[PDB]
Amino acid sequence: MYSFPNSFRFGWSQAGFQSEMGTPGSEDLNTDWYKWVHDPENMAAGLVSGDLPENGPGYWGNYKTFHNNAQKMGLKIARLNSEWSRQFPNPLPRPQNFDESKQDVTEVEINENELKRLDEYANKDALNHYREIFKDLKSRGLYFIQNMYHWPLPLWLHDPIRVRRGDFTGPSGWLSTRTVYEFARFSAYTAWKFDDLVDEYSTMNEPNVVGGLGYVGVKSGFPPGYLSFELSRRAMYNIIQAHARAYDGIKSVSKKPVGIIYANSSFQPLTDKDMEAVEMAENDNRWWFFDAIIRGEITRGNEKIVRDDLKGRLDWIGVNYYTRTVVKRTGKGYVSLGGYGHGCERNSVSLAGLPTSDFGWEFFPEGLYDVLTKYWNRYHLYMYVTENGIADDADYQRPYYLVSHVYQVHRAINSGADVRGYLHWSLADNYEWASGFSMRFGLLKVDYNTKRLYWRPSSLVYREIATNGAITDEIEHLNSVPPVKPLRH
Amino acid sequence: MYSFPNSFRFGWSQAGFQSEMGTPGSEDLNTDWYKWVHDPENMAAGLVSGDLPENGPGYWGNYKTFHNNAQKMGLKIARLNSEWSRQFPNPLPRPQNFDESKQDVTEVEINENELKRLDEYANKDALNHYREIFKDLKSRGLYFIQNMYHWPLPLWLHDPIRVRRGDFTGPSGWLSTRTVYEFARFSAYTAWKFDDLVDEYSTMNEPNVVGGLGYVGVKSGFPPGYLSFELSRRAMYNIIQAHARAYDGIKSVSKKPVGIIYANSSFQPLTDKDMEAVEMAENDNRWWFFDAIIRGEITRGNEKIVRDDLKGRLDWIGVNYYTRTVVKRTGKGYVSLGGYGHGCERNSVSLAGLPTSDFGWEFFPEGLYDVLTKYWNRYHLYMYVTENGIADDADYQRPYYLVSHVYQVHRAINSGADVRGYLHWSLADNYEWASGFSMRFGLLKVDYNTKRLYWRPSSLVYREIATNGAITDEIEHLNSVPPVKPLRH
Amino acid sequence: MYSFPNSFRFGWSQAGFQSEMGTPGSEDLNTDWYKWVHDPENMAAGLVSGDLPENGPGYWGNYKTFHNNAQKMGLKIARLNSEWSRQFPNPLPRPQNFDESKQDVTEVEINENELKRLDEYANKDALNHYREIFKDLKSRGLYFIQNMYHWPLPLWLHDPIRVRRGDFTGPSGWLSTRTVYEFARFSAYTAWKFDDLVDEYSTMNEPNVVGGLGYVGVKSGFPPGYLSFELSRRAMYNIIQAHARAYDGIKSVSKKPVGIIYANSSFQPLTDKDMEAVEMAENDNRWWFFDAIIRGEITRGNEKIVRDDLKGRLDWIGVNYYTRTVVKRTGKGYVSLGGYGHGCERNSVSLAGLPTSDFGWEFFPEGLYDVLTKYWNRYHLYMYVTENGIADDADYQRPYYLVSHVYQVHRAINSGADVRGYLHWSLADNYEWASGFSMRFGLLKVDYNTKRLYWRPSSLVYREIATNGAITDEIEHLNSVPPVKPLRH
Amino acid sequence: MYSFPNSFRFGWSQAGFQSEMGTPGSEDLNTDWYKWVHDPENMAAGLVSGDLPENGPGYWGNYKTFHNNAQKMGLKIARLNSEWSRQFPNPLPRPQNFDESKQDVTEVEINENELKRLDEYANKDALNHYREIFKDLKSRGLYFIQNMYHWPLPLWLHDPIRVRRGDFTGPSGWLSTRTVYEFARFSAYTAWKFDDLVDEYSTMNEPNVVGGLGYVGVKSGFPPGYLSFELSRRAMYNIIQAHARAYDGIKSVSKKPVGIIYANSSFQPLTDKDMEAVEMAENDNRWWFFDAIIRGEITRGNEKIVRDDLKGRLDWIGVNYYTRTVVKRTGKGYVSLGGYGHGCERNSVSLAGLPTSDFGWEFFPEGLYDVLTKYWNRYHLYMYVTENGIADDADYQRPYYLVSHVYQVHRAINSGADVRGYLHWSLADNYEWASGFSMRFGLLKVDYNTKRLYWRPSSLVYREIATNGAITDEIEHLNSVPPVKPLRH
Repeated sequence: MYSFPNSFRFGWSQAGFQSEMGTPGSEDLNTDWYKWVHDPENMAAGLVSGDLPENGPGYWGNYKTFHNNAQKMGLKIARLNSEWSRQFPNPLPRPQNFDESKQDVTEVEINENELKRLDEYANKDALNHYREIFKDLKSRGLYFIQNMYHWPLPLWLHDPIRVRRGDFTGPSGWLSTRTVYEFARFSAYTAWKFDDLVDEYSTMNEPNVVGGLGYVGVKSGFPPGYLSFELSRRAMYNIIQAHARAYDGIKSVSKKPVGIIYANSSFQPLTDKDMEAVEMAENDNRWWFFDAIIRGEITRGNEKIVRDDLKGRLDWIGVNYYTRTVVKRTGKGYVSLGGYGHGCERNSVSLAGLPTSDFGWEFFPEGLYDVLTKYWNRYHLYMYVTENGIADDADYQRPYYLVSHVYQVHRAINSGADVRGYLHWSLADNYEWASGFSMRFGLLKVDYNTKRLYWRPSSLVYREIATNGAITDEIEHLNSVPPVKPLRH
Repeated sequence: MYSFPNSFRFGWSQAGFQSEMGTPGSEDLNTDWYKWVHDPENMAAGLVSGDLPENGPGYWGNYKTFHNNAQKMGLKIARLNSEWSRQFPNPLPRPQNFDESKQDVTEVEINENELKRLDEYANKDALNHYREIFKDLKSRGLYFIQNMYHWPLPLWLHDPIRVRRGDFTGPSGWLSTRTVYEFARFSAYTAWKFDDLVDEYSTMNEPNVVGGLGYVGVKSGFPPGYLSFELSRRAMYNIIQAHARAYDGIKSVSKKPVGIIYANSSFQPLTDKDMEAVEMAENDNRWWFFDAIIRGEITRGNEKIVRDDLKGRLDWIGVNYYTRTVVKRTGKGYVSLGGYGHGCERNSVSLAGLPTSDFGWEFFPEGLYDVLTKYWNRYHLYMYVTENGIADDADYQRPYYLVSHVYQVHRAINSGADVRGYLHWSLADNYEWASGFSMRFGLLKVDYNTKRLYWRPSSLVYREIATNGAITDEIEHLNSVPPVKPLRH
Repeated sequence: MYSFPNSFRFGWSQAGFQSEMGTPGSEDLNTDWYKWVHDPENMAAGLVSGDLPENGPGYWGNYKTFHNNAQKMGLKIARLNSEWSRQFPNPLPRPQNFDESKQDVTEVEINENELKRLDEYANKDALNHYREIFKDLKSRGLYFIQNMYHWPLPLWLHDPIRVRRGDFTGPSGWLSTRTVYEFARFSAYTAWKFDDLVDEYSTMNEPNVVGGLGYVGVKSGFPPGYLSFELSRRAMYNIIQAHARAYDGIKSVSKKPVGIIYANSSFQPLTDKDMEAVEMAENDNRWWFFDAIIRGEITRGNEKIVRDDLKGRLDWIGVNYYTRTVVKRTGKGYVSLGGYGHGCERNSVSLAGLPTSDFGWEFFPEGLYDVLTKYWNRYHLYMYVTENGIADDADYQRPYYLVSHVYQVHRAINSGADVRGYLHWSLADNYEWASGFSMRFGLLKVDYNTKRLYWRPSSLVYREIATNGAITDEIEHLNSVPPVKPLRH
Repeated sequence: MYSFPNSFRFGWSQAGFQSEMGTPGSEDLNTDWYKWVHDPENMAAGLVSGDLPENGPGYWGNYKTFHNNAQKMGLKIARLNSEWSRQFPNPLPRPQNFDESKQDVTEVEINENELKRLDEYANKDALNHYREIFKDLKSRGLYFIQNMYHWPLPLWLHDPIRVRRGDFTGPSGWLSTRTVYEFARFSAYTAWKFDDLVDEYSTMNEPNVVGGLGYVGVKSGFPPGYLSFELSRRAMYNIIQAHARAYDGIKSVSKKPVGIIYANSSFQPLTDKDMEAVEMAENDNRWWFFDAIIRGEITRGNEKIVRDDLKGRLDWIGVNYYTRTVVKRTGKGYVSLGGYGHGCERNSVSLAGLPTSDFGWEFFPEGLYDVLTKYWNRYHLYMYVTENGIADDADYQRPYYLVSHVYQVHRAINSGADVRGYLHWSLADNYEWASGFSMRFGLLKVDYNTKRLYWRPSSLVYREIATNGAITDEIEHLNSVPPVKPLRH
């Protein structure tokens, strides 16, 4: 049988922007993302689906129903985030004792007096409502991982349209150290007010996707959608500093563990002679970032420095895994291959013959074992599988996907990796950014009209796993690939 | 919400030949079906799959595991049958006072003395084992419907190969009134020995398929596989008498309800101008048979008669429903159309765009409401949905199929139809006659190697229904058609 | 480039029963096949499609249109057959000096006097019409291969329904040596009257399918449809004698070449360790038959004899190839595998990923090279590819199928095999026996309403090949597998 | 039968950038498009396929082979374009007495002296080579339509990367009246040097796609890929002036007809109550542009004006049609619907059940009739179907697509529309802009390795049409929808 450690917890992850809106009074118009998906030109260009967040699941108002269902499903841990924009919707006076021309931000002064003054600008209603949501979460015995940032930035810090047009004279988001500075303070502020409810903290969610899709993969429809290798590096550099500064800010107010959540992929060799391509890919997509916030090894400009203000700023690693990424060696570097991992046809099969989701992502459980063990053997920091799921409205593949990946986590634990939990990507369907509501990742189906929640069969399977703290014998057969004969090719 | 009457029971149906064998010591070689699927010529011709019953689920030895799982699933009723061949594997002496040339069998003398003498020929081991299986079933609080016949006939009463070759000088099964005579006695015998364990009786299962596929739809690979419209009528005539005589035999020993289980289909009009074709189909496939055993109206030779010995021989009706049958008025009468109901492509879509099972059967829940109400408004006899299910190894459609048809039963009850239960076709996969083991109808998947049982997600859904005696709000969304976009076309 | 020998001819094959009827006055009701496809029970059982020959292409009346199109397509050879039933629709007096109980038919006396008397029973109208059709064929410069038999037998020699019912007291077709006797005389008669128009003769078409599907593969819907391994052997034994006797009969009246047309398949090993299974399959499906009519080695009863009256009765071999047959070694024998060759899903892909036709036959050109070379290396008799084609109404695969197989014939010639021609299976769509008109093999599409013919693109491709006597550079790319991405899976 | 007017010509269209390169010495690196598809960031973002023009069909060196094949196919007309960049690869001195700040360009002085001086900057080698290509075209009796511009702009007039980055201080292509000015001169220059070879002129190809995809549909990967409704209008305004000025320039040197080629779509109503949506779409996508260059009615800034310098600048209309565009009325205006026309899944079926191409475009022949008649009834200017084709490497649908649309042209002529020719989009496969070489529109398949050309079956069908100047009876059946059952869904 496949039983998990006694302290191991099964739960779910969720994002504010993707799930909060939907109920009357929940509208939040002050984020770059909100403006971004409402933009006429982005819609016309098809960069965004046309669906609007205002028509979401309504977690902001129906959180009790969400939590109650999670409880009935036997979940014991949850990771959510606070929307910076709801806390500080209005512009903060330009901070002094700060030079924006300075490339590095080695420290941000945070003390009670600063927090007290910052508190005067905060939206108490939003702050109080969050406390209510989290109190309900905790009163139900659920372990709580508080994440500080999940993509949207308050508009007074980033006007995505301005930047998309090539105008860099306004709020430029992660392109400005002003954002780094304010994020550190913001993180400290939240921890200062919610520490009594939080068990573990996370500074941000998938920072690599933010800078990657925002400035390079512009067809993905992510803000500011300005194509530039150089600005992408600047964004990633600043987000790395932001993390470190946020880590110190939180630690000034709390003793709780502080980690980060990253977007992962299992790099697989097309051929047995592509092993070196894998390592290269792992360095460019994984190691460089973590060696920076753990080893303090970073590269600003064209020199390989080691910043002490960055070294050791991490207590745990949040692993977000969905599928693999096949690569091939090409003289100089390497290349990712279409028809595998994230680059497949929707509701079809990959070049390898494995079923793909409604999003066109290939079914590849083993990849999760690879990533977990890889992270463990390199840094030996404990971790949580903070995200794992599948866009599958019909629920044809989710049962197999759920059981298979949970099994891989079990396998990684037996190899010695310290994995303390598994959080399925979402309890209920939500807003899939540029893709809209059509991509449904929930264990619970959402009727966007009534906002009513339904239990997909896989949620009943998950209840068995959470409830028994193991993959029971009766559902072991689901640790396999969804049969492709009955599915679309 | 969709709640069922307090006395309403949810369970499953199962056949001896399809599920019993598989464990050591369970072999039963004395049936026409056993010889039929082992026949070299039938295999060569592809009339039978090649799979053998001896390699089945092993219910004969693992019944306790079956029953325990049904209990855990919240099931409260079960319908099984005893294999005539196991009870009387050896030839019984030709009955005296019996004229096989006589066309009608208006009565069979059954009294304790006859039963006592019959008992001397019975296989006590098989009889005792059945009692153990049924005692275990009852000790678990499950209501029990005892069916007397489910297709296989003991070899001493029918050599299928002989008949298939055109030789009618040997045991000819339902072509001989000798079979009718012995069946009545057999039924009385079983009721005489198991009445203390039985709640309700059924004489036979799908007699229409036996005579229909056996003598007309010969490509189906059913014994004796001899093509003849005339012999098909003779077979159906005798099976009708057998039912009536078996009904009287059982009633001589019991006061319990005695019904019959029939293979049904919902006849749908291709066009709004095919209404008359539907009625014609219903008369030729349904009404003629039941008007015979209920109204006593039958037609022998070419004369329309009314036999008093046939009138009123039925207490309840067992409805076996899987899909619809579309018909059109044509040159002469009417015609069934391929590309609909049972005549579709496997793992595809029908001409109407509805998903088809691994068996090529079209998804059509409404048809069940049609059949139930049709039966009710004509005879007003209470009934059980004795069979409903789908060949779906992957379990992609079963969740939708299960909830949708259960909903239709609820809808029929609200129309006033007296339906007392729903028995899903099989708890676990089994031997699908000429098709072999490839067609898996179970809520539980069977590993034919280890004989181990696994819970498909739909069995977890069924547990919710059985346990709550209703389609709970959380799974209501399953009362819909399986999305076809992700499925094969 | 791929050019063929100067004397090599490109043309087509066609059958009387499949193409003749369709025009007024062409009805031929005196064959076992005609009665067979009109039989009410066969239709009800689904053994036959329900389509009727009377509604065919109408070659009997529109032959000139057929021939003219073949001419425009550059074809220079044609193989057709005369329908025995049209010549002798009425029963002939039983032979005086013939003992039907005798197992062997080592000789049939044929002399001018016999022919003169036989001629008195012949239908001169049918005979004269055939002469007109063939004269038109020859006047157009087309080489002519005259085939004597293509399945249907006159009713006075075979009542298929009687036999199907197990009654062997009437005309039993190939189960009677009377049929063998009459066939020899018939063949001699036709050669005696058409020798001036014929270039080369063929005794029969696919005798192996006749005996194989008629008495073993009964689900195929071929007469008499009586399942019996033993009677299948008797049928094949008699058909073998019939061939030999027909060969001698023709040779008594002609000096022209006399061969036979056989149904072939390329036996492929599932694994590299199934080589012995291939040889076994080749012996049971090919060699046994030809070693009989060439080497005179046959097996009657259970002894391996060598009949001198059978030895050397063959001048050339007609190869009918459509697809492969994958086999695996099992126990002491072997087994054909579904999902390959003829046993695939319609309009899909095989287990090997190769596209399948409207008939469910797998695309496998190489198999033709295998069969041609196999035959050559064993007997060294020259041959014609008398049949090759595909059921493809849309014409999506025919272009690739045509060019690919023609290429394989070129490849076999370069290996040294003496192949003198390629006859595509049919100029125009026709009646596919039990399958009806739905399976369209024509280069020309037939509108069964108007009987009008249309040129599918592949017929334009074929014109290039015939016209240039080679696969021109411009169409070489068609020597490949039809792309499967755009096709159905 | 469907015969065309005696003067009606069948041929093909082709673009320089898409077909010229491929042979050694044919490289043209001086265009915005060349730089655009070689850009590292565009490749990384996936805006461009990664395929490079340098690896094309090689028309620049193999034109004789192209022309010879067109001749063999019976084609009698061809429309090609000269690449501005090849003629004037180097920067021309700024125009004195020209004010770039001026919004309108009502006239450009063109006289022999100006042309003489311009000629000194021209690349004689390229000019001479073009003359050779065109002389070969004419010596084969092919009617010749000379198009002046087909998207790529010389780099000294447009640096797409600069603009994409938001920098508008450099060569801005159609955003600068300098480009308009130079285009008029360029057009006059070419006509001045090639008039003896030209039969009819076209100023530009699909100007609407240039401005539309270049500044609005940025996900299409077209230069400069800068999202801006406003700059899109400016670009279209300038391109409209450019046309008018080019028309006058050419007319100063020639008496030949001068038209324009536009990208068309047939706007279809989703419902019978969406008729007004169609008209609105037609105004926004068609009428506004043509009323400008024909009626002189244009709107600069926001002022609706009527410029006499624009009025009457058109002799004929080039219709480029591929598929429909379904629209629905929506309160204010209207909306195009995905799942129809250009917005479908690749190698699938549309929401209407019609087959889609390798490019995801829906099969809709009728739309061509709609567009032709619409244009005729409004302006009564004769036209040519300058483009019609399908991305179909396998050639499964092209035969039906070709015959069906040609039939629609015949139908439009019988309605009274003056259509003088049909030019299938490309003789051979070529570079599909941002999509690369994967989208193959050719009647002839190109092996990009050997640069060898192959005849797809549809080219044989086209030869029948061109050769007979009509859809012959034998191929009439192709005037239908490609069967979807065998195709992918």
